[PDB]
Amino acid sequence: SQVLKIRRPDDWHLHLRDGDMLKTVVPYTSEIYGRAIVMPNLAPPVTTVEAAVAYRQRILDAVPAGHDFTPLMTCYLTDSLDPNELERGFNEGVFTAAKLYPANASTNSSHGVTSVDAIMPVLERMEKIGMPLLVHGEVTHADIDIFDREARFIESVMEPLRQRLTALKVVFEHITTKDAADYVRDGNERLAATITPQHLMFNRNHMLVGGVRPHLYCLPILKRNIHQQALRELVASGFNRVFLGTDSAPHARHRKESSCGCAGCFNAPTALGSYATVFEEMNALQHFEAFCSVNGPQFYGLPVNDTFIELVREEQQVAESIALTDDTLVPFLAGETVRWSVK
Amino acid sequence: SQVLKIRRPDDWHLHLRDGDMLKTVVPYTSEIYGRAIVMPNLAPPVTTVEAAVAYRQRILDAVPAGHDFTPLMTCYLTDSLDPNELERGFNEGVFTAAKLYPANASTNSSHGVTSVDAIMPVLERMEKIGMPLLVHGEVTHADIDIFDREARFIESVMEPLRQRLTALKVVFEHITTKDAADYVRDGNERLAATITPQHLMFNRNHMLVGGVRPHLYCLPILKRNIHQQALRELVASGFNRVFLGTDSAPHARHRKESSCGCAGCFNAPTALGSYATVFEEMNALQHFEAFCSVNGPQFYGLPVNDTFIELVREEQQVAESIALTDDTLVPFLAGETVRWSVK
Ligand SMILES: O=C(O)c1[nH]c(=O)[nH]c(=O)c1F
Ligand SMILES: O=C(O)c1[nH]c(=O)[nH]c(=O)c1F
Ligand SMILES: [Zn+2]
Ligand SMILES: [Zn+2]
Ligand SMILES: [Zn+2]
Ligand SMILES: [Zn+2]
Repeated sequence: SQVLKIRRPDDWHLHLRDGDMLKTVVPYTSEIYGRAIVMPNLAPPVTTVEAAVAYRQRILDAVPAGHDFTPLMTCYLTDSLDPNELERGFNEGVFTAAKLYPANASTNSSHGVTSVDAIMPVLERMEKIGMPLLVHGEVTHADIDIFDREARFIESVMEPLRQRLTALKVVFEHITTKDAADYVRDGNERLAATITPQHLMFNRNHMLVGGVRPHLYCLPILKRNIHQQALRELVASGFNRVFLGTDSAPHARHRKESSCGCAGCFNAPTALGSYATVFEEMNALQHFEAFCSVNGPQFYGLPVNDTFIELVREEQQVAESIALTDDTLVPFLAGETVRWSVK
Repeated sequence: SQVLKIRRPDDWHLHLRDGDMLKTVVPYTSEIYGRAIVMPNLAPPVTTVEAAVAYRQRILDAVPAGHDFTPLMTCYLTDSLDPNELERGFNEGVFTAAKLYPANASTNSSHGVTSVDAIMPVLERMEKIGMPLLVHGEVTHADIDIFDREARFIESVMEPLRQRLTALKVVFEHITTKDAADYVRDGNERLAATITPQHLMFNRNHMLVGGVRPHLYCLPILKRNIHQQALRELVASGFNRVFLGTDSAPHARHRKESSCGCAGCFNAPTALGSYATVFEEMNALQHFEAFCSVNGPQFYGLPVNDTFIELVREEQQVAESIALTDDTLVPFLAGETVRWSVK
């Protein structure tokens, strides 16, 4: 059966949580990936260098002996955030990028953004020092339909921003529409994107047809088929400014399977093999390593990993659940068979 | 505060299940409604007069003393179903209508329909004897997107059927699109429809924005806002061939809140007040009684109820759950406040 040797990949979009879950989930990433963009959306969020330095250490405490893993920390953008604070953390090599979560006028200034025009100063600073901006591209006005929120973000926020700040390096994170696929495809060298395994593998029918399936519920939300196909074609194309970001967003089973299930997929354990399946299905394994291992590093301006991992096309059963201190974690594709696996 | 006196209403679309749940759920309907269309989608489904007569009796056993309730039984249409069997049950007054669930070529002939062209004989018989056809209007081919399935059904099944059988009386059950709203609005006297409280009250954003909410997950699936508004306008219009059908589809909480939650809303307990809210919100309480109490009877060709119930605009808390032999039932709008209630 078939062996596939690639560079040690990176995860350029990851939530590792905190506390007893941070311990549970880090091994699934640190065992396979060399570096990962850790998100700042904790409670409270990571908006200072002290919080970031501290959190980074907590991650390192969770890393198994022998694992060579490096968490690349990011900063949660808020209205109250001081440009000097972000500038300092970037200079000291604490922050790699800053993350912009959807704007909302009601949002408390300590916990997020009211509008993009409000945080212009820090965005202008990010431009000067050449710091990458990571973007959750969704407009969250109540009137806007959930399946339109990514598309709307491009018109009314993204394009105007990138025109205003021509020199800003922007990662359009976890794109899920043909709209975004095109936007990035036709954009310049300062615009890139990450794509999750679930957004390539499935569409909204998988989440809803024959029952509601909360473990495929995340954001941005699985769109219809024509959008799915767009993403698979973009990565298969060989376009060199898409790269691996899992958006591994683990929630306890009781939280996912409730009257109001949380958004997020714990895919870290199965993502790499899952990607490797989609690239094989698209007859595009020649562009696989690049997507994993090169394109992200090349965009962020970091050295590429110097070690290699192997994948094997031996079919493997995914775990039904992972034990947590309380409750469990249902992984992405739990109990399912996968075509590819790490040796 | 405000009192609203109307005729004793009917529910022209209802699932009452069987066994220990049938006992749990009948009181919620029998206490308020005079008559109700009970669906045949049991396991095994109701496809004989013996099964129907028997099931009818089981329902009557579940009805509290003093409640004047009459279950109007229906037949599940299958390929193997004998026209003479349906003709006999209709003549004997066992069957009121026959229900057509979505076609599917793989479906076992004892449990459903492969295609509409296959069951033409029984449909032609239904036409002759003037028996109403009830329709779940969705095409269930895998390729078709879930939010397009009702719209597709109109083009490729409904219109061709109604042209083929010009004299057939068809209830387009629980319509959920502007497409269906228009179709029925502009149709003839032999075409009517039911509409649920959830399809008037909410749209898909309510189910998905800020978490996945399985207790609003049913079929047909909540569409986007422009479809919601269409339904509210149609009922508010005063159009006299829409009428109350709850599609009360109760599932145990552990079944709704799982890795694969079932489709259905247990709305029977809160539906009437919920409808009364939407008609008030649409400034259309003059057409409320009709929708509840007259239009259905008028379409089915039955006498209208001769007793009256009162509603009051005293705000009332909905139960968080109802106790089942095992597990519980989370009702529609559980723990919520409602504006209208029965006295
Ligand atoms: O971390 C999460 O809970 C999470 N899950 C998501 O599916 N999307 C997000 O944008 C996010 F922040
Ligand atoms: O009875 C059910 O489970 C059910 N629930 C639904 O939401 N739609 C149906 O068509 C149906 F048969
Ligand atoms: Zn995100
Ligand atoms: Zn994320
Ligand atoms: Zn139905
Ligand atoms: Zn039904």
